[PDB]
Amino acid sequence: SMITLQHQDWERAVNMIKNIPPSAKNKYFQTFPFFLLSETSWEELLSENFFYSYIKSGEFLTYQENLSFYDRTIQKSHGAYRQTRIVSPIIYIFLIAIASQVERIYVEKRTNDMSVYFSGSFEKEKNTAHYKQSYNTYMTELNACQEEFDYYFQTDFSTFFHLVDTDNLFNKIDRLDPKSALVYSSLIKMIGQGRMPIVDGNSGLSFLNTVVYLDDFDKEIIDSLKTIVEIESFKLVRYVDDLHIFIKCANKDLDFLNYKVYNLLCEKATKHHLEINSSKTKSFTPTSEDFEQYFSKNTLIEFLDKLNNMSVNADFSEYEKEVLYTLENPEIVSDGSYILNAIVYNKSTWSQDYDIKNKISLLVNSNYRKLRYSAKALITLVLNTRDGDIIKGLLNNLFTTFKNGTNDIIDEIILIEYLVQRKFNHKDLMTILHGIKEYIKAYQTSDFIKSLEKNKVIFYTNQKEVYPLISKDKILNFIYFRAKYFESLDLVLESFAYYKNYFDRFVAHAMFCTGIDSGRKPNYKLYYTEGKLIDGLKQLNFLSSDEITKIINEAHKIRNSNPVSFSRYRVKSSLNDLKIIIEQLSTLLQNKNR
Amino acid sequence: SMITLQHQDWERAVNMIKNIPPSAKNKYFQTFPFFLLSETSWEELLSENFFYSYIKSGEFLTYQENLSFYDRTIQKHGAYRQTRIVSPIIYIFLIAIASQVERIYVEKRTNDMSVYFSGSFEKEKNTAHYKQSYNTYMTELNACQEEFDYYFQTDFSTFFHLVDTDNLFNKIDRLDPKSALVYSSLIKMIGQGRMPIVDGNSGLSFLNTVVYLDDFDKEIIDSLKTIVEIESFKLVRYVDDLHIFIKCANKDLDFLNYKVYNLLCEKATKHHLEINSSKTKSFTPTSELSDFEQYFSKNTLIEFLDKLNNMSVNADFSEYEKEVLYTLENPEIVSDGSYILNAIVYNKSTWSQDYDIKNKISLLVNSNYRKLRYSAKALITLVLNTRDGDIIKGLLNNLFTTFKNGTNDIIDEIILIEYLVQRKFNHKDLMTILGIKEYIKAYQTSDFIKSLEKNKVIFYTNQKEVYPLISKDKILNFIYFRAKYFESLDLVLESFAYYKNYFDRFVAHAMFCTGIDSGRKPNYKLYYTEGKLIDGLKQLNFLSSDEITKIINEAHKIRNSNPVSEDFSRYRVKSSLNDLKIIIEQLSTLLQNKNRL
DNA sequence: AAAAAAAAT
DNA sequence: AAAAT
Ligand SMILES: [Mg+2]
Repeated sequence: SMITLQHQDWERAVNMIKNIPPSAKNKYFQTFPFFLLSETSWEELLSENFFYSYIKSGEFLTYQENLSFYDRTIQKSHGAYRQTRIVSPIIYIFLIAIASQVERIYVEKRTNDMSVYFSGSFEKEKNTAHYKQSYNTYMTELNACQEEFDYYFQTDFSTFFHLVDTDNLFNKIDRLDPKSALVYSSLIKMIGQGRMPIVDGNSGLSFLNTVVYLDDFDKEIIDSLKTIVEIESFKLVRYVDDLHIFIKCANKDLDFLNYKVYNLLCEKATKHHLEINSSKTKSFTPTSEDFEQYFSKNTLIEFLDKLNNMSVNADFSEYEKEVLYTLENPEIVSDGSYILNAIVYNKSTWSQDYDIKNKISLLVNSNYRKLRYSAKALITLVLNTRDGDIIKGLLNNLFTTFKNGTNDIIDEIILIEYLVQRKFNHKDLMTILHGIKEYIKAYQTSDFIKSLEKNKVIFYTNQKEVYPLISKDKILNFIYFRAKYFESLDLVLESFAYYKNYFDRFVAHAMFCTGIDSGRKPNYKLYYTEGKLIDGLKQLNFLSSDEITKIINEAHKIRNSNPVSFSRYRVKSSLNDLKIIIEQLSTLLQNKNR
Repeated sequence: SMITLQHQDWERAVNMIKNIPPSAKNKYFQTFPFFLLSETSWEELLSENFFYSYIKSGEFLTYQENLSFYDRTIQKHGAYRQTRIVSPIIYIFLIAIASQVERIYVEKRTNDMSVYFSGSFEKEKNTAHYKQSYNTYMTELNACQEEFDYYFQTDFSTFFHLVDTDNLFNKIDRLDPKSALVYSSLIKMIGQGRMPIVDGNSGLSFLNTVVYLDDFDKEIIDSLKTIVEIESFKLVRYVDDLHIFIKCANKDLDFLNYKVYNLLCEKATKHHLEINSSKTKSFTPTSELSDFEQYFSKNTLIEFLDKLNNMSVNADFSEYEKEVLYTLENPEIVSDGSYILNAIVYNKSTWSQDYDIKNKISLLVNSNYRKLRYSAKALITLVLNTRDGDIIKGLLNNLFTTFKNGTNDIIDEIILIEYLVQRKFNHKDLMTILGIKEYIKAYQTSDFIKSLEKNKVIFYTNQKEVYPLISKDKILNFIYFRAKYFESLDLVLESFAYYKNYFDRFVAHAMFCTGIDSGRKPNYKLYYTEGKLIDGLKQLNFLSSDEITKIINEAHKIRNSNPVSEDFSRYRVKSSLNDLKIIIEQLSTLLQNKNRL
């Protein structure tokens, strides 16, 4: 009733993550907690008992573990900062479940003149939350368009996710229930502190931003391209924000087509609040544009030498020009980054050469900061040496900088990349363990389904019987979620209005628990007035009658002046008073004795 | 008081706009309305009665003229800046918001830094134009050149569109949360949910530069002081543009470039700022910072118009800048042809009247006027500098042909609006040409203060007297403003809940106004429920008695299931809001009828 | 050199 | 298994 999500969507979401090969779940930070999941813990996820009582009831949006998010900076391919947000494993499923419901009820506007792919696939019998299957199919079609058509146009959007209007995204889904779209958009915006976050690899946000949000824009490009008579045929292929425009035309019309198509892209992008990446956009280009023999171990030695002699103050431009180009073989068709990844993932024994392992040791001990140019590949290169003195040396060099206080964001990314590749080893964690450190201790060492059932609160009535009405309340769970949603954005007016409703209803629940109100269902409406609140709270024998009248009278003075239904400090002070009462009214209920 | 804005803040906002020179007022779209304002209209804007009865009461947020915003694309490297055109009253309010913030905000940055924005709040130099601050900014850049050794330039990409308006107003500690709600929601209403770009507005320029960037700017100041290789440093800022002047030894330049640049990238990411990489240059020596007919002549302009006419319209901005704009450059002066072209159209107006020059300009506007899109503002001035009727009217006729044929695109709109602004909205051109055009008719043609009072709704009671309680209702006005704010964002649940509250209070006023309800104040509380609300609408005898029952029944059905107060879709909610809106239109029309019943 | 103004954002 | 946005 509150979330229109069906169990089939949550099931689909859980199945896409489970379908990821176990040898792939533990290569990423965000998918590692699912790698530690037992088979019995999986069965609980797809079980409808866990869905209707914890997911659909909104109970999961009432625990601080599911409303807490963390910052994590990852490295861009060419040396930029991609700021991401880390969410709890439960929230990671919910984002995919939302996309599962949207895929069922959204009617696409783009025609079959264009193929679309994202970091996932809802294709039947091939559901997966990973990018390999979709990206491989994406690159296979780019080759098909490479042979069929003559020229291609490539465009891209800058800061795509951060410029997405989350409210506008959910508004273009007609058959989406507005009461449910309010819950979805609030959670997503809460992850991004008001804007569309970057949950790296999350197919939920990938599908929503590529298939739904870009639908209107892609449709106008398709329709306008048909009016151009100079184009014989065309085909569009898109991966998230990357777009390829293959066409068939005469060479004599290439100039006018470049003028027509580029102005068509700019006009429509500005129309839909999209910013075209001028750097990553090229004009109409012709479609044409033993491994130990192409790249030997000597070519790898020159890489470490040019890198070990390069100063640590060199930017990415100096690293990519000298060091990375050393790997490119004239006869081979690959960049310096692609060849480097092929060595660490296939020629793993090369790091055990006497010369290579020694040149590697010089890198880690001289300055580990040189690892920042390719953190994933270079750390794998270090770990491929299989030498404990080097592996423990890189960790201790990181530990010394974190011990002093000079640890910036570069020391962080190297540390997190190191801890993920070593599978969050217990000995490494005992030496390191703030912010992201809390998520590592919380979900990266245990089964979060087993820890979910242990840390569950339980209320006991006067007859020492379990009270299950609070957690199953589809009104209390969502009013509390909205009160926390506005609190994270520091919007104290709307946050007080919602929490005051949660306060009156939770008080009405503690009455049915102690047997004071002995009706069919709890009397929620009775405690909306001031006279019934301070009288019932005093009847609970858990607070002083002088303080109770001091808090609710002040809180009533705020509700009668709240323009949502007096400084931020005054509102936050009365809200903190309402929270302390709840924390004591809660601890009073779990005590079966008296 | 639903906004804590003071009269001094509004007075300041109107003064800095008035302080703009007239010959600069008539140069921009947003400020041209004020160029037509009579002196009595200026007196009214500063008058105490106008502020308390129209601004601080929220009455201005209940007229469609102040809640209607239109898109407009201005020219950048040949990119698109999507702007949002606001009403003249709204243009002042954003500036008045900045005035209250300037009085109560405490800057965290120190005097190691100099911050400028598009305007000024200086004691004796209040101005809403950018020429004053930009000249002071250019002067400080020259002083910093003569004293420091190297400078580091930085810039933010999509700076305005990446700002979080809610977080911005949250760094203003002394701003009350209730006024911050109105200020934030109105700004987000203009930008359709995000921070907009109102062309040249000092109010948004001040907030995003002085307040939003404060946390980032102080972090750089504190971190630069810890670098022992930096002897001294001074920081200069203009909106998002930033210069880091330092004094140091040449031997530490490599370490300082790596230290300063990475610190910039780290803290910018921390505050959700996207650093522009194309405009960020490393530590460059200060010496590299940027009689007329002796260098540039009429022949230089003849060579410019020649290559422009030989270049095909299919050419892009790079081919224009490299092949055409280069002919204006001189190998003795460091200057882009853009700055040279601006000097010719603005200081050599008579050059466009030369015989040879005027013929190639006519050839430029008769072959394909879409070649003007490369330098829309400058090349239009070049055409208007010819003072030729057949040439200037020829450009208007070609634009009218592409608009009558229905084949006009965004490029033709940019040339058309810039042409209409540069020709000062000529009467003959307006009759030939005519959403953005509606703003032209409503504001760019006459005194908008005089038109404001001639189009004010007047409500008559049953005794044929004026009913003045609706306009002065601070509660009704702001509730209506929130309903139209959520409606603009297409958020049906919040828009219905606020409009229903506005609907209940408006009917309560119509009940007192028509004499059905007696006493001192209208009985607002009695019309909050289904039953009494239907009876009051039946009593007025202006709608079908059955349709009132169906509309209110469905309206209260939606209210009882609204989670912000299933089977309720977006369409169903929007239909009930429309029926509620339709009833108000009939109720309002009936109220401005003196001799009725 | 002046529709003492446009050109920066 | 990693190497994509
Ligand atoms: Mg609300």
